[PDB]
Amino acid sequence: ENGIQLFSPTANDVAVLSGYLIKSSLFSMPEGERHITLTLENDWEGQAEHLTAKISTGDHWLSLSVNPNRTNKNTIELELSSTDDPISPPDNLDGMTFDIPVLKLGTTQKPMLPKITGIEININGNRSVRYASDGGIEQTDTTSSPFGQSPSLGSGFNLVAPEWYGTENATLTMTPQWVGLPTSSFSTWYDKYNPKPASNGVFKVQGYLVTSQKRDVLNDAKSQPLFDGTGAPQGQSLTFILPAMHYPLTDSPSPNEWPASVRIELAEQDFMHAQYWQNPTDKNVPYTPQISALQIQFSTTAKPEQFTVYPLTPFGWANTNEDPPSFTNDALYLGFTNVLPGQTLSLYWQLE
Amino acid sequence: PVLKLGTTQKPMLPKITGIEININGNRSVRYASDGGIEQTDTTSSPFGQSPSLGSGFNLVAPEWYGTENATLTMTPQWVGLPTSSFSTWYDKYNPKPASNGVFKVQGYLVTSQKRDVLNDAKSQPLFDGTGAPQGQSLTFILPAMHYPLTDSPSPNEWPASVRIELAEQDFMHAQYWQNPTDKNVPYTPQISALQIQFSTT
Repeated sequence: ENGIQLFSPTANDVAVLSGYLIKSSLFSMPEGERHITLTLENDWEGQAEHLTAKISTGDHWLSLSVNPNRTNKNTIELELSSTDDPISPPDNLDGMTFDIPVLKLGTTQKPMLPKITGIEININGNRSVRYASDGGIEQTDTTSSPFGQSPSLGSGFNLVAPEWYGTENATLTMTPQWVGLPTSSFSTWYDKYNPKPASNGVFKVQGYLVTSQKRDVLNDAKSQPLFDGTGAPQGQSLTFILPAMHYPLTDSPSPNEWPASVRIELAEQDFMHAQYWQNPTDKNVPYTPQISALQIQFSTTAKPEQFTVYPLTPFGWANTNEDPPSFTNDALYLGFTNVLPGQTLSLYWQLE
Repeated sequence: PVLKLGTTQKPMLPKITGIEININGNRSVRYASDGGIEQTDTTSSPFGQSPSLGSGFNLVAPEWYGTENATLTMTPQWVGLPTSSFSTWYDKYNPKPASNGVFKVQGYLVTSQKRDVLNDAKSQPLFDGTGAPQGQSLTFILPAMHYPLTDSPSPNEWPASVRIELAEQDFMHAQYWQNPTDKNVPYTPQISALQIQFSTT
């Protein structure tokens, strides 16, 4: 009611942030520990603590813990914990409304950041993975038998996740927590079976991309060993590379109903359940694969057409490939709502 | 919640500097084995009907979340134990399990990211005594558990859970099935109730 002195300090003096607004569809990131790596065009030397990175989640600005190491001098690493709110496209978040989430990154009183040119995505966590074997649908966080109680060649399970849809040339990593493994080598355990399975690792798996039209072979038809080691078998991770997966998202819990899914199958040698039933004497009980949990890690790289960068201005963002206006003088802004172009703006100032 | 404490017409209380918390009772503990979810106040088989190495169950409780360096105590009420030592009962099994207590357990903190080993990877004996086996309590120390609270009955869906697993020696169900003669039926761990006690500072 008393008015305000022009260009005078107030209680809400917000420092001007200079940076970029990144708009990408790969920032869905439902839950888990989330890592985002940004590749800048030029080597940038600056303080890590001076940065300010926030992600849009509905109507909230969630902060990101910047990596203080700042190694390689050319990338920025942002982390999100599993406790954090799931990331959602912004909706009336300080004015902007976008169909996919945005990343706001900028700094102040220091050399500016170069334009962002590459985005890398890494997630670990199985809490949003649809997993189901031939027997049915089982939770990846509970006990399950991935290959059934009597596995044979071609038996296996299927997986799908909303994050994988829309990506290309991605990487998927799986680590199963085995339970009830023999205390000795499988060759020692399967001593009397013919042929005797020496050199633990003969159990191989294959990855398939299953659609309603056809099946495709992943990892160039190579097979990976489930177990390794000369002594007792040791569980090891499994890695697959997915092709361009551009399919609509569904909500069916079973991955089979999805238009595309990832299927893992036994490849070379069975655990000899048929042999044991053939001659059930002088042999140990054949090992039935049992899993208590299955850890899932996902990684992908953003293509140039999957993200957009906007330069930052004190009250908005400029268009792409446009240099933001430079600050040389103090500026005052006025806004009018219900006026039309070509009309006359008539104002009265009361000043001293 | 707040605590109101005071007195009158007497010397005043000094300022409170430390709080210790102790609860006993399993009526608010989510307990589930590999087979499924069972009530801790009813009959259950903690390690299933055919236990092996690594088999076990999981537990969680809202009181444990938000604490740090806490203490958890469990006392299972065993049923159908042999009237003699397990060495006597498992006389013909090779190797013969002398010195009852070879059945050991391990505690894990299970999250969606990884598993962590509790009690510095030590193992505790389920039973003790030279005669008939005697049930004994099990103690674990938990790390800083700062996770949000959920409502799912199954402890697996929770962000963090406490998992107990068999460590050293099985009850020899595989040996019995391989040569089922001149041997007694192997003991299947059965529990009528499981008492739970919690402590923290």
